[PDB]
Amino acid sequence: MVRIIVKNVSKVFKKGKVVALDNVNINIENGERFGILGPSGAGKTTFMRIIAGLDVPSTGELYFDDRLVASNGKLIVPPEDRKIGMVFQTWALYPNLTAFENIAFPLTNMKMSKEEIRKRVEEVAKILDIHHVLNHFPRELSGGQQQRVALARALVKDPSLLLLDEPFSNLDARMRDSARALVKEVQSRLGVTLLVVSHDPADIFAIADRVGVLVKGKLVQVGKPEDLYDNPVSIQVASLIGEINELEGKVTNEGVVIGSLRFPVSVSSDRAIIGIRPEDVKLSKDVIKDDSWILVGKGKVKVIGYQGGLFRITITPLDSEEEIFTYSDHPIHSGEEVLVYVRKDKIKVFEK
Repeated sequence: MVRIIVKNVSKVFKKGKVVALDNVNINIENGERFGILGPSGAGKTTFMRIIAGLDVPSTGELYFDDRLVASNGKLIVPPEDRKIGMVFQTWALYPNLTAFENIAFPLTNMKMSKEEIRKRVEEVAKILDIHHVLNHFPRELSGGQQQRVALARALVKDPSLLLLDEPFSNLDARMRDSARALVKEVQSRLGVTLLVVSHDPADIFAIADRVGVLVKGKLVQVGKPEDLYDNPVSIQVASLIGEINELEGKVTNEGVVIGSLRFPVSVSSDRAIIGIRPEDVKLSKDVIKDDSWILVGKGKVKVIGYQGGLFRITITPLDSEEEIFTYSDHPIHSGEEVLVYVRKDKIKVFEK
């Protein structure tokens, strides 16, 4: 319901010495679910605070539709005038207000009578299915209920933009899937534009349709999650979006050579980085007659681990110390030589 134009946005701290965000350009479309993925300190919360209007770009401009909301150190349109709903790191509910009072809070100075407030709150509470615990204080609410109350509070003024800052923390864990589904259900019901920032790729895969990856304040890649996953711009982005094996080798004619292993790819460099995800490696004692799998050579199991009912097998190429791990329900033991197969079109290669 709102289009966000982020234009040449930068943010500095410490008198210009620290650049938290560097020349960020993004156009987020109306109703798009957009995610930002990056490691702690990449500048995620800074970006979010700027979209929220809690801070401003040091240089550059920010537009909501055609409205200039912030510009070069100046807050033009404040948070309360931006039609935003916010769910941050916690459900930051007021501990001493009932769920009803929490949801009613943002309507305090909206020129609404008591009955008008009551009706809006109950209506939103019913849609989020917490109408029945409106008299509970937050502490008496389950995790699922708290989420719903915090969302209700964020949606009580009918925003066109929902902002989520690491809403599924390292808390939850067995409840994260439910919370993700709720967010998505809410977004599709309302058509709101949505921005979620997180360091966890799982949040992004579950919610975002397009994702930007932030590294040290710079947006290094933007695309669909599947696109970052299969076609990462660098090994750092490759590993941020999911598990991957990183190997160093020599660019020798017929591919990249790493000990007894040869990868049918190349780069205009002397040495190269090979990225190959665990699901794209298969170990075998005999030939694989499959045009999907490609033989890259022989290897030897270095060590084996086990978890989630699955074996984690680590091999190295002959005469090499570089390791490749992969998962299987079939264990192969230390010292055993094997054939290493990979999905041809799944090999990633970068200049060293």
